[PDB]
Amino acid sequence: ANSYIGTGLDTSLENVKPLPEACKRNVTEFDLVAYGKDEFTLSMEKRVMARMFSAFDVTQLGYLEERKIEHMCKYLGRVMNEDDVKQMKSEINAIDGHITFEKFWAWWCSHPEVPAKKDFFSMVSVDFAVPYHQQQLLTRETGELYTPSYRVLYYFRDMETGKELQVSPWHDIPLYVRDLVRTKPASLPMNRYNFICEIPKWTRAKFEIATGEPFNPIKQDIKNGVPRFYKHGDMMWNYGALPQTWESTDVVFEGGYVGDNDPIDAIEIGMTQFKVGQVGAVKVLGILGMIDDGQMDWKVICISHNDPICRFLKDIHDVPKFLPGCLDAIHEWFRVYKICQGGVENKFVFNGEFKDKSFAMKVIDESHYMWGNLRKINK
Amino acid sequence: NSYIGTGLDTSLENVKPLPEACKRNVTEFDLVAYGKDEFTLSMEKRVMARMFSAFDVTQLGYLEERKIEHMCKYLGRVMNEDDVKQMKSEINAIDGHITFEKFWAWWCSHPEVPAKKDFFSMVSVDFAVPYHQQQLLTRETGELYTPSYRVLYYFRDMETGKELQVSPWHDIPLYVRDLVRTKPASLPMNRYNFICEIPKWTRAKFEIATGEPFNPIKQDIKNGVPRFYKHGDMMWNYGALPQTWESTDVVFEGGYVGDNDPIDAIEIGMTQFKVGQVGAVKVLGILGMIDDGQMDWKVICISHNDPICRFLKDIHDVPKFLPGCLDAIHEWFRVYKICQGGVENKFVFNGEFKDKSFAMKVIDESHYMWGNLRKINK
Amino acid sequence: NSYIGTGLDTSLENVKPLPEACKRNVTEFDLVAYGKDEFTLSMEKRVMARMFSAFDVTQLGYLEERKIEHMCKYLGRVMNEDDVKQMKSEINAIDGHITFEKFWAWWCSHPEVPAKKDFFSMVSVDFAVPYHQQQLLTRETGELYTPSYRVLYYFRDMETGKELQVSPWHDIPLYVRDLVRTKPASLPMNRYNFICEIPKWTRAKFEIATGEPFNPIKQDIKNGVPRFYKHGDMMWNYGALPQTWESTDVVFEGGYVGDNDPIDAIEIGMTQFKVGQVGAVKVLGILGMIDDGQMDWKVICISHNDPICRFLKDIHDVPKFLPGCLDAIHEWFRVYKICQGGVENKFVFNGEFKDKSFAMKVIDESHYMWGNLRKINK
Amino acid sequence: ANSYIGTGLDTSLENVKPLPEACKRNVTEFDLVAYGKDEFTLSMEKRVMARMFSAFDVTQLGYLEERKIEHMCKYLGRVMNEDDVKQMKSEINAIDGHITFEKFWAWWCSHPEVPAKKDFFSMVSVDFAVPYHQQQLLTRETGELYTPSYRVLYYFRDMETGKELQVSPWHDIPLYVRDLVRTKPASLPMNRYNFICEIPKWTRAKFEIATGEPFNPIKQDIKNGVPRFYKHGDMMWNYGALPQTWESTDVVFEGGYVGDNDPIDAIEIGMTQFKVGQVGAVKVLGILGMIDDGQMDWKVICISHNDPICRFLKDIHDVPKFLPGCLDAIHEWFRVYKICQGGVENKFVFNGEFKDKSFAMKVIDESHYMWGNLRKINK
Ligand SMILES: CCCCn1cc[n+](CC(O)(P(=O)(O)O)P(=O)(O)O)c1
Ligand SMILES: CCCCn1cc[n+](CC(O)(P(=O)(O)O)P(=O)(O)O)c1
Ligand SMILES: CCCCn1cc[n+](CC(O)(P(=O)(O)O)P(=O)(O)O)c1
Ligand SMILES: CCCCn1cc[n+](CC(O)(P(=O)(O)O)P(=O)(O)O)c1
Ligand SMILES: [Mg+2]
Ligand SMILES: [Mg+2]
Ligand SMILES: [Mg+2]
Ligand SMILES: [Mg+2]
Repeated sequence: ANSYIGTGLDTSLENVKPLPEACKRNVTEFDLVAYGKDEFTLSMEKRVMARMFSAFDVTQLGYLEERKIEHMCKYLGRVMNEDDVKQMKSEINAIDGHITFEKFWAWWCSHPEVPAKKDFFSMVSVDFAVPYHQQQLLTRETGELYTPSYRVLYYFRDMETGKELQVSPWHDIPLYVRDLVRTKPASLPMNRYNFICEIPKWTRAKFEIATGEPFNPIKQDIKNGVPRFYKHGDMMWNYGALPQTWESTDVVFEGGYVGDNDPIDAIEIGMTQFKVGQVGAVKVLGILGMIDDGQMDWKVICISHNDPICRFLKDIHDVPKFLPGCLDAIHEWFRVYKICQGGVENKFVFNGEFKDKSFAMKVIDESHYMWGNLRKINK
Repeated sequence: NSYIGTGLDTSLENVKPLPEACKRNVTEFDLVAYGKDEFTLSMEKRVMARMFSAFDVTQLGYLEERKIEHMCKYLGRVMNEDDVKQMKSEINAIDGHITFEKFWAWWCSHPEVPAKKDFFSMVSVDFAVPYHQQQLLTRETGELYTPSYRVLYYFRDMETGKELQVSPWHDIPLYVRDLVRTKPASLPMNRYNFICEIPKWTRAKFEIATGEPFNPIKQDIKNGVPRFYKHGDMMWNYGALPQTWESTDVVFEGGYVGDNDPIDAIEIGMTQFKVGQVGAVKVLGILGMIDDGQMDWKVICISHNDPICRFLKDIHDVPKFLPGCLDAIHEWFRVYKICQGGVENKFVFNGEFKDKSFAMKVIDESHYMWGNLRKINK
Repeated sequence: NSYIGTGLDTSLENVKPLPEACKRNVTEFDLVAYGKDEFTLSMEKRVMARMFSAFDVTQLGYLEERKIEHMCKYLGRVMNEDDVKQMKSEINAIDGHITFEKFWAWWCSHPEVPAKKDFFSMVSVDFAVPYHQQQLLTRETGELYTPSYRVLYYFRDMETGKELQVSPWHDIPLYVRDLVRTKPASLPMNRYNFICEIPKWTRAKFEIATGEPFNPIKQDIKNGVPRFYKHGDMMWNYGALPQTWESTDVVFEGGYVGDNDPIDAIEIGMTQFKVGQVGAVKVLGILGMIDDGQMDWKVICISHNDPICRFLKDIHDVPKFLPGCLDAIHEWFRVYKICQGGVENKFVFNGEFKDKSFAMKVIDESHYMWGNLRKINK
Repeated sequence: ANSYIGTGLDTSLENVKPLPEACKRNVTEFDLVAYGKDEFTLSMEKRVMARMFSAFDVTQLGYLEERKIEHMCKYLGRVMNEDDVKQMKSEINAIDGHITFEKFWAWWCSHPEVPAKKDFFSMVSVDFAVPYHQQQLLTRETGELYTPSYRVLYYFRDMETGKELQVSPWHDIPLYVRDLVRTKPASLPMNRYNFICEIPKWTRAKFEIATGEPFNPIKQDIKNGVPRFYKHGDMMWNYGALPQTWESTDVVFEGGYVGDNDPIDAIEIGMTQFKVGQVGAVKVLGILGMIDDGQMDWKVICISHNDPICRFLKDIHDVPKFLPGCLDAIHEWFRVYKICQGGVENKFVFNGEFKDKSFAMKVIDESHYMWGNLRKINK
């Protein structure tokens, strides 16, 4: 389809006579039609109309029957109704039934058709919709910061009723951000999750999802009325959890390591700091399996979908390409952050390698699968 | 911040600042957070004493076992009955009144449970909204540059895996909405779906076949020959917003009737879409062109995936990042017919590109119109 | 634009608009540029006639062979002597006066030379500024976390290929300048070189050895043990601006003396530099911290290679794109000593980050100071 | 160097006794020093000071000579002068000359040295600078647009003297944008050129560098007083030339194709439109060899250094990755833009493949080499 215009059916390439308006200027007829002046029109359509007439006349005799002429006009985009068929057979003068191209072409060019009437619109849909009222997540701070009263609460504002409910950011904020109708490539896999930030980039004060309290707010880590802070240094990336997940203790991971009874941890390596309790969509890129006291303490490595570089980061191997030093720094921070308190370096499975996204994603599901049961056992 | 607080209501004055701070001339806050040391049992105590005084508003010198209770809950303690009775028993305050020293001494002797914390609040707002996320698909069929070429649309159930054919126009949603929206409440909603009919840098005409079933995208062929913009190539992705209809039974700015088509949008981003390709866009503005005496709106939107989409908030940021773009879109639409013996096209609002709010509103009425067109014909 | 113009001075009124335009109800401009046709010999003529009338200010009805000359040059013609005499001869206007018709007729008969256009104006401003672009290099030597580890700097002649060792501090330029600046005159110059001493996410101390020859970068080792920020890790690239010196023989805002070091800059971009790594930055602001009673400025700059550098114009755009950043830089500098039994550091201008202009000025005086320090010691 | 602190010289790994403060907490001494509290200090330095004393005492006897003690203190960063050497030998009580570590350490810890005096600063440079006055390029429009008077002129404003001169954008604007001292990787090759835009993105009006006129301004293409415009459509990318280049006719390229007597053409595929005559730095990515009337008419494919994606575009193969459709569109535009006027498709060498950057760059040099001679032959 780069030489000459065709029929759109099945034919040979050899015997079709190339528009005489093309051979003359030695330019294919495709180039002539698309990029030439409009003089390769009515006279140009003629030959493309003659070759298509030859394409329905397979028993190449020199004419079609009033039955073929019919679909061909359906083929060429024309809305042939009964009131226009008889008109056709009436106009077309062939008392024997046979119609020659010359006769057909002349008739065609003399009846663009009746565009009037009522221009029809097919309403055929598959009507697939949902009642679900999109909810707006809201986060309100209350209490005084760096004291046992400060909390971060979560709410849904019905974007239809405008009514508000308090939710658990752990149970009610979707782990998977899905789209009713996904328009991104079929070929490109789904990688969009919600991330709840607990410890903001560049800070060292401890906060956590209160798994004990109702609606699981975000509270600060406070022992005997004094707030707690990481002493090794500040968290240099947003650090929080992926909601709707649970590292169950009743379970064994990568050898003989039990979960830590916590929602899975995530580290957001983007350049933008989140506020305590802030939720945002992330892209999972890998996972670091650390052991926290014989417990399997993973760390999902994700990047905010809103980061300048998220698009160039496909898997865990590109992080060193665009964010050199990041992983080794992330590794090292976690490996040694307890030593300043008089503990010892933490250990890792997989020889501390940052396992890729597919590995990370499976881990996330299992974590999600366990949260699901915890929902039913406790209900 | 100066000194550890109780989180309640008091006077700044007489609070005696930890002696380990004054000594060092550092605030208590600085000390606690940035000092490499662990607040000694003796330093917690003073902080704990001051907490007890904040619960003792009537400054009596003790609390009633009911307050010691709230206070213990304040400080994070899981106080059940077997715990409450336990405390009341250890303290042995026959009159009900508990003094700090007695409290402290009890507390320092009972760091409580470790595993009984197995308790996990399950209270949720059980918003069970299951459904089957569908995956849009598109298959080419027929031969290109011929009356047979079509572009079909389907939904793949991302659960059952079953596939059904749909209409790009009636079935692909106009508003890309999230079951739970996590983007800030302050940031208004701006994510619509766009159906590319004619690709950036191309001039071959295509279109959502409103008359055919399922409305595939077919090519513009008249008398067996495909049609092409002769003026030049579209320089941006040109398509439509699904689920919208500019009705003819209606009049828009200037007493101009609609053109019986889904509304047109132009996508200014750098990446070229492929014929029939769908994607999420941000609506920026709108240009009112008069096509054959009818109202032919043109939404100006950018793909949410463009390196600059984020830096474009309304129609006035286009010339800051894409200078020459708006001018060029207008001029191309103002003269693309003259090369075929036609005249300059006219526009409403003196050819200025109205802002996104105005744009969105028009898209809405266009969506409402579509919706009605469904009722009438069903 | 309405109708083809002469590029000179006339009245809009009586100009008779090409008949081929009026016919079509399209401007002449629209027609000429967007009409697919070639302006017929007959259409050029009217345009050419109107040009001749614009040279005929005294509206006489002819021009003198000296004007026909300029006019021919206006219209792009290369009119030399063998050409001038040729024209005067063809026209044969014995009295010197040439009428349009005669002119046109001559013109249409002499499209002139084709290859004689071999003439190429070579007139330049011969600004022959040859030199040897050097390529900075850096070689590690010695063992890391020991008194031997150094980082040396060299220039590779990008012509002769010869390599000489240099001082990162005296030889790497402070201002990255272009022999010929092509960035708009309106956009002021903001490109300085930065020498990373301590990498983003690291806490091991390094420093440009001002006392040693060539000033390599050496590690901070006291009594055989390397030194480390105990407070936390630097969270941004921390280094210095070469060719600057905060002199002690000077007093800055608040009667604070300099600290006898090259000025410090912090690089807020996402990418971590490697120890001793140099790069171009954009200066955004400046933070006056008092270090040991001396003035310890800290330039806030971003690598010119950061995805957001372009969207950061002054110190107030930092919180829009890197929210929490300025706050955090200040707090880290305000307390990094307390963890070692020290006190909060103080700042000038009430700890606000002054803007780039203020910053640049300080860097200048710092550059001037350095320059003087070269004279005194040489 | 991840276990324990070393001497920085040459020794064995086995016999060195690991700090007793380390074995106790089972944390390497490297982790102890860097991430532990400061109690692993004076007592910690002691052993690292004892092992380094053992490193200078190669004939392991139990002491050094007043000559070794000397360089070691030079090694440990101390500025040992004569007035501090005698002090040393005077303090250190060893009338025999031999000095035991215990004696050395005790002396050390009792004399941090004389930081007073005059803190010295090495001024040793290689002083390599240039007199050249950075010039500011300026472009002034004059004349009336779409008439034979409009021109775009170029000027240099001395950024020292503030004096201004008129220049040729063809001869005087550097082809190579070089940096006096290049700080970008040695490993990463130089790819920075100046590009002069003649035809702005999204327009169809013709403009060109007047190779005939003095100072070679930018003028519009005007034949018989009417301006000329591409009739095939608008230029959809900024189209112009690379200054300081010349496709010589006295030369043959890729077979039997002669240059076109023009400064080499470049196509800027960035998302931002340049103004007529606007100059800017670009990154060369490839080259398309088109034949314009038997002449070798190249087209350099470059991207503005200021484009959001320039950094992710390394060579010609990534253009389809990030800017899909671009090259085929660029190819096609050029292949057929003359047909609307009644000409025929243009041909290409290399089977129309877009040759990579290294190929493109060599072509650019040759082009630059030819411009250079044209400078001398004509001078
Ligand atoms: C049973 C005694 C353990 C209580 N405890 C207090 C603080 N930490 C550290 C953590 O809580 P973990 O590393 O998750 O154990 P974090 O997440 O580092 O703040 C442990
Ligand atoms: C008489 C000359 C009209 C020829 N013709 C054929 C197709 N169109 C293009 C449109 O269908 P219309 O110009 O608006 O009707 P669209 O808005 O470009 O999709 C015009
Ligand atoms: C008495 C405790 C001081 C110990 N000490 C050793 C090194 N420094 C860090 C500095 O050298 P300084 O604190 O400014 O002199 P810099 O500004 O961080 O490079 C401090
Ligand atoms: C000798 C007769 C040729 C004169 N002529 C006028 C216009 N063109 C086209 C170009 O000038 P070319 O393709 O460079 O030859 P352009 O760069 O397409 O505008 C040719
Ligand atoms: Mg804890
Ligand atoms: Mg029409
Ligand atoms: Mg100090
Ligand atoms: Mg020409």
